[PDB]
Amino acid sequence: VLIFHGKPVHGAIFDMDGTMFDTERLRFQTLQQASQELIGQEFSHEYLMQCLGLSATTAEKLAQRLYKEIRKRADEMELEHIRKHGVPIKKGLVQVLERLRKSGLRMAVATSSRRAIAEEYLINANVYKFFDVITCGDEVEQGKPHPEIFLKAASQLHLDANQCLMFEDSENGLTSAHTSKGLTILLKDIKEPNDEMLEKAHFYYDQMYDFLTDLDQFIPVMDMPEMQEPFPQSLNQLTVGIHGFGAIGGGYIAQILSHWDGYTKPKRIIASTRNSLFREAVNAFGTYSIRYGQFSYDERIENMSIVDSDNEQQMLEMYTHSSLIALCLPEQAIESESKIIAKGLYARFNSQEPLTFLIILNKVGAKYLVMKHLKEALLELTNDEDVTEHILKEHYFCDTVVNRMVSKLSNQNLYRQLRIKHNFLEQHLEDVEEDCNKLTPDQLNQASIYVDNMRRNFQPGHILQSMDLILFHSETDMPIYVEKGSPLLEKLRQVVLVDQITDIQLIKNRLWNGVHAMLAWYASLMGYESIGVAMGDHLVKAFAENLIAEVKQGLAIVLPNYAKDLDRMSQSFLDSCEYAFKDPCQRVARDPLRKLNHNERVMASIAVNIRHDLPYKNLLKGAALGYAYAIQFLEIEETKAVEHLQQQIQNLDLSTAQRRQLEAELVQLIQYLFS
Amino acid sequence: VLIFHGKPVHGAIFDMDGTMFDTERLRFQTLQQASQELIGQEFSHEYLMQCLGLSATTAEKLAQRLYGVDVPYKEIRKRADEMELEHIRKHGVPIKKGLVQVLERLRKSGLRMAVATSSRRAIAEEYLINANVYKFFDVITCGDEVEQGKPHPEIFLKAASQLHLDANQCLMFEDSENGLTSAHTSKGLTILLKDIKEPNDEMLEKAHFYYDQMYDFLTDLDQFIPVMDMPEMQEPFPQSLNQLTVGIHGFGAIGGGYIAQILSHWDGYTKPKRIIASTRNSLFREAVNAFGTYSIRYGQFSYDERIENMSIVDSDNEQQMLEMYTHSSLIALCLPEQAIESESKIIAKGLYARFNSQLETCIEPLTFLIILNKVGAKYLVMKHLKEALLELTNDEDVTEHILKEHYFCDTVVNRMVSKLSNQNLYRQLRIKHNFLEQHLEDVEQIEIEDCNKLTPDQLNQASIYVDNMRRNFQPGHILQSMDLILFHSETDMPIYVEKGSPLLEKLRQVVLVDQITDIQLIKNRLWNGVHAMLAWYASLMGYESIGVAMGDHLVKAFAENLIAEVKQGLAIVLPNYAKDLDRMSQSFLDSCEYAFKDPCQRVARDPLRKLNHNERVMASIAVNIRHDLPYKNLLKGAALGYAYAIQFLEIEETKAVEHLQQQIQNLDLSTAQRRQLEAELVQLIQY
Ligand SMILES: NC(=O)C1=CN([C@@H]2O[C@H](COP(=O)(O)OP(=O)(O)OC[C@H]3O[C@@H](n4cnc5c(N)ncnc54)[C@H](OP(=O)(O)O)[C@@H]3O)[C@@H](O)[C@H]2O)C=CC1
Ligand SMILES: NC(=O)C1=CN([C@@H]2O[C@H](COP(=O)(O)OP(=O)(O)OC[C@H]3O[C@@H](n4cnc5c(N)ncnc54)[C@H](OP(=O)(O)O)[C@@H]3O)[C@@H](O)[C@H]2O)C=CC1
Ligand SMILES: O=C(CO)[C@@H](O)[C@H](O)[C@H](O)COP(=O)(O)O
Ligand SMILES: [Cl-]
Ligand SMILES: [Cl-]
Ligand SMILES: [Cl-]
Ligand SMILES: [Cl-]
Ligand SMILES: [Cl-]
Ligand SMILES: [Cl-]
Ligand SMILES: [Cl-]
Ligand SMILES: [K+]
Ligand SMILES: [Mg+2]
Ligand SMILES: [Mg+2]
Repeated sequence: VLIFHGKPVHGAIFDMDGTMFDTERLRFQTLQQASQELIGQEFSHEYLMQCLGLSATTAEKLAQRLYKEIRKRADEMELEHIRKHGVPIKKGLVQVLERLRKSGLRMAVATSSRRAIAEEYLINANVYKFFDVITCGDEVEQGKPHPEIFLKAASQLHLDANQCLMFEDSENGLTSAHTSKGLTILLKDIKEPNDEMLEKAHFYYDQMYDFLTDLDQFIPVMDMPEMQEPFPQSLNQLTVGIHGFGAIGGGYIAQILSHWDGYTKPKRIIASTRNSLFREAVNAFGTYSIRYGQFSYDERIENMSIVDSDNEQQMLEMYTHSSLIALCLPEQAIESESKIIAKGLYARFNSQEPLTFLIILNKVGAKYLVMKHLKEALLELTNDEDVTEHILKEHYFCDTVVNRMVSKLSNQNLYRQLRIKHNFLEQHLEDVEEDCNKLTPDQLNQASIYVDNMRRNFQPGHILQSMDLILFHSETDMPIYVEKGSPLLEKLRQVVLVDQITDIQLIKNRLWNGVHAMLAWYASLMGYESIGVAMGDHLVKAFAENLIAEVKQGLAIVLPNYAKDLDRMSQSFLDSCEYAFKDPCQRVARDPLRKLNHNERVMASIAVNIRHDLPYKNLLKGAALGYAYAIQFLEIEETKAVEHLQQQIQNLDLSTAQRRQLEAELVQLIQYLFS
Repeated sequence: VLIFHGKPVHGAIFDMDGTMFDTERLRFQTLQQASQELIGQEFSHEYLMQCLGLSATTAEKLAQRLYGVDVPYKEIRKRADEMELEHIRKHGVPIKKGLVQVLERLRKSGLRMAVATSSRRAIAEEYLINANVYKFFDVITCGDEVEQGKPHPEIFLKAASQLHLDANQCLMFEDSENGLTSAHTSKGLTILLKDIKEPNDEMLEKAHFYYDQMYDFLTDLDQFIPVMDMPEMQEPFPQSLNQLTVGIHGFGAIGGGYIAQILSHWDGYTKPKRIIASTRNSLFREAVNAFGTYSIRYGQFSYDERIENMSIVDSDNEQQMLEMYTHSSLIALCLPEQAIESESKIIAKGLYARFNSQLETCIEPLTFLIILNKVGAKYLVMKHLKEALLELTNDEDVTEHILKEHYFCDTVVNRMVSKLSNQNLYRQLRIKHNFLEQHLEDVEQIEIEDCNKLTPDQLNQASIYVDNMRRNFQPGHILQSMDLILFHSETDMPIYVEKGSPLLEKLRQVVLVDQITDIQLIKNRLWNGVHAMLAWYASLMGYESIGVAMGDHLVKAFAENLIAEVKQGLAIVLPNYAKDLDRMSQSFLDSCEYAFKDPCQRVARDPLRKLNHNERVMASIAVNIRHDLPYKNLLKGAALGYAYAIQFLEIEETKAVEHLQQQIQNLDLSTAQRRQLEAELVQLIQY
């Protein structure tokens, strides 16, 4: 029992032609072209405008005052257009229908078109499942604008008309809906609403999507998804983007966008990568799976279009058509990719709803860096300060905090997977090598041809029922934390809106990412290649716990308001580390020098503890292990490591006495590790 | 924390070859095949059985003693290794029966799991990926990554330490002597599994638990892991497949639109790898086989439930129908009463073929579910089955053996389902074929770039794989968001089945009962009784369908008030089914709402038989009278029955009055209460 603007709704009856689908425009074209062939000259435009929401029987009566053979030819032309291009579905239909269905409303269709035509489009559009009963032009005795068709629809749902919502495009159908004494809703299609029409209608909207927005405030927002909870079955017409198909982009964001609002799912998810093996593998399979090792669960992500990042046309296609885009690149990529972001947003402006831009980046002040490089890139191309400041203030640029640890598969391990699975496909192909069922011989013979070439195309792909494409190892952490602003994010299930995200990003940097990097450097040098296995060692676990203690003690002084929550945050981190067996130390230890910057997850904590006279013994060891890892494993040269060490210690907000002691204590500890 | 024989288990460490995979028997075969090629004669079974446990050097020296010093053993062994990889890579690694069922139980129990293999990382990983069991393991400790191998405990001690566990917190699975010593010495709970050779007395002394095979450990493990709850609507099926086949004799409305869901859910840990379904409908058969799957539509929630791993066969084809009764662990008979007599011959030939079969699946007894909405349904099947077996075999001993070997289970189903028409299927096949053509116009409209940590030889070979994969898979990309809808079913989940078969004990969508009598009586009075009484009220008020009749507020009011009066009675008679009555009551009212397909006549057939003293209508009236409860709607229902008989069926009023008088006298009521009921009933009929 839905309450739409303080009115109790039990059902929802829809018109098909012009309200659900844009087939009313096509009938205009076909009836004109059909009239030309039969009776030489086209029909009057006023005749067609008066034959909106009228049955072929009712429309025939008007024609005689000025048809069956013309309409038959026009219907044949109309069908052929639908058989090629598909049913032109009004944007927001599938999104509306699902919300009304899950609200528990008894839904139906009341269309002037006959059952043979009505069911053909409803099945093609794939919206026939949403309706309990349908009323056609054949079923009704007295057609529109008589309310019989809408009364019969309400009666078959076992409800009264006044309890049911009624959608319509035409003036005749609106009268048919209004005279029935139901909650009429008018949607503009191919006629400017009259004073007569706008008075009858209880509610009016310019598009179907305008009603969806109004309805959505009465529809409940769904809660955080559970791990193995299915995605929505029904697809909307919205596209979404993933600027960087890597660990977090493919192994987390793709799940968030796949869950969406829980009513509908994006039609297409466009993901960008220069890794050709990953690109060609996904596009070949048609899907890829995220592996959750904890529960040995493979999560199949579908409707994925993997494109080249260098390919300009495909990247512009993302930024023009996508409702929401997620930037999933590291610091190094921000400067170069900002030019492709700028070119995409300028193409969106040149084209005819505001974009929601998620920034996934492990850095304090991540948005400042992205927005700085974007403005510089835009100004260089646009050469106009008026168009740039508009674009920057038009779209929602959102800071995020992602706690989920995700690992990308190596190209050797992806090749190993493809090699093993290709052998099964080859063997499957070697294994691969109607009577009379109350149908006509013509239908039976036609059915045989359909099933034969359907088997021919599908049968090789039967192996995909069991066979998955594993590209990502991810932990089971669901909720993503994002800034307030974007109205879209309010309705997304997996998104949790926060206020002071800067404070959370700081704790995330120092307490999580910092301890993660330092214990990974300690684990790497001890010979461990797995974070999960490394945390099994008493020394590695003790080191991480000692670091956590030193970091939290400093964060408590800088953020006393967050001091209360530090224990559960530090514990939540260790829990995620303890059994991270598939997460390699390599990817956690990557870019040591970047992480050893003066305002980053290591040196920033050391500085805080020095100022407030707090113990930083273990923090200093982690820094030494950072430079030790860089010189030994990555081979950067010692002279570079010192030039970095000396420069960052110079930038630290400390006294000259504290600067030289830190440099002396650190450089001595680095030499101690080597000899 | 899994409790196994009074010991807390936090981990499980498995040996690979001989424990998880049947690779020792494959190495047995390849050695014989390789010998036949080179030296001309096969290495004897007896020699190979003797070589089990011994080193390659000892095995070579033994071969030299038997087949001569110049026997090319190293060449035969190298060839045998090539034949092994060739077979494993194309046909798949042979997995021990029950392994995936065990691994899923240990994983969902929250155990941290590892592999302790003497094999090398490279070949060990490929095998685990090939089998698709790598997903279940956190770490893998290999023979080429330890100083001292088995029987030294290092490999099991290391595997345990990498899982953050002491050895004595882990179950350790092994087949070989040296491996068991390694596992035992480390201090783990040893599980010894017999592979090929009978283990010596010293191995049986060391082992904490011994099993003849994996499935014997699975049977033991089942005692310590729970049977899962009744599945909810839109709840996913298990991802992992077991090695069992199941049958649905009659791919009809209830067979394909309900039983398929129960078998797909299975125990919640795994599901059958194949579901064989029989039908004479060629369109249904070829269509499902072409898609490789079909979907069940649940109108209420607009949810399409995709049934995977289906194989539709011809009911006339013996070789296909015998393959069902030979390979299936559980079969569901989903036929009408009329087809029982004719199909009994195919069942007899099926069960007789199973008796004569020399395969391993046939050794285990069959679980036979009788899906039929008739009292004494099983005893109609068993009667016709006995007749058909005697007719076939002409051996009274073999006939009686087969009848007592297998489990024949009576059932009660509450889900209403309708199968799609061939007219509507052709309509769907035409529109779905249209989308395939549209999809195939886009595919026609490979590039692997610079060395991404790959050699140029394995860059070229990668391009061949993805190109070959794309050419075959791309046409079937449409199947992602495209369903072959063949059934429209209601949301009623639980199937009631007679307790007995051990195979039913873990099936999560099954409700086991010692006697079916109780729930079959509820089905009769609460469901079938109201359905008949409602159908009589609909027909007399000129409604072709129940679904349309519910549009009349009088009809829907009658139904809701009638189920209330019956429920009140059954609550006193069967207070142990209180929850089942409340559930079935609402499940019926939901089904009736939009029951457009099934007509009123079918359900309203034989009113006089259904108005008997011990039947769905009059029995409920008597129960309510004995316990002083309202029976005004049941009384109206009884009147509508005799009214329908006189109007539609054209029965004489004299016969109708003669009937109820005999029935009322048979009811256990007071002499006064008998005369009270008779007077009120005849009044409503004449109206
Ligand atoms: N995965 C995790 O554990 C978490 C990650 N994050 C943060 O999210 C972001 C995601 O990085 P992640 O995905 O983890 O690591 P990845 O290396 O997987 O980054 C993936 C994307 O970055 C692109 N990329 C990498 N280097 C460059 C470059 N030099 N120029 C252009 N594009 C480049 C890759 O392109 P190609 O595909 O061509 O390699 C890929 O598309 C990082 O900032 C990370 O810190 C936050 C918390 C969790
Ligand atoms: N759906 C329901 O309403 C419920 C069903 N049941 C019981 O389940 C049983 C089957 O229901 P349903 O599946 O709807 O019946 P269907 O007729 O829809 O399908 C029955 C199956 O039996 C086969 N079959 C039918 N008649 C014959 C015959 N004369 N000779 C040989 N084979 C035959 C059909 O073969 P083909 O496939 O070639 O037609 C089909 O596979 C019935 O007894 C019903 O009472 C129980 C309660 C609820
Ligand atoms: O953020 C998380 C999740 O807790 C980590 O998985 C980091 O991704 C890792 O510490 C490497 O950090 P970066 O190299 O990606 O900055
Ligand atoms: Cl939409
Ligand atoms: Cl390791
Ligand atoms: Cl570096
Ligand atoms: Cl199995
Ligand atoms: Cl070993
Ligand atoms: Cl039944
Ligand atoms: Cl029954
Ligand atoms: K079992
Ligand atoms: Mg219209
Ligand atoms: Mg072994």
